[PDB]
Amino acid sequence: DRSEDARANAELLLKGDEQTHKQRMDIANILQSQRQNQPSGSVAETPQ
Amino acid sequence: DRSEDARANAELLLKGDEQTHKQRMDIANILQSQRQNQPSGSVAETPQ
Repeated sequence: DRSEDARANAELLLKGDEQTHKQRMDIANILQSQRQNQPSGSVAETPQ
Repeated sequence: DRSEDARANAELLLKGDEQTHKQRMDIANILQSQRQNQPSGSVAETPQ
């Protein structure tokens, strides 16, 4: 059991690992294009 | 087990380490360009 409990342990580390990356990369590109579009809106004007 | 539990221990330290940096650098540059664009919007006017 403790054996498989340790087994469940990397499970948590999976979500951790996996979804940490989720965060990381998601916001990354998010920021990126945001700024690209900022440059877009700097050449002219955002226009609401 | 406790051995591999210690093993899971740096796992947490990984996300910690890794994603701490995520934070750090992300917001860093975030702030940076924000300010660059502030200078952009200071020369003229943000224009909504």
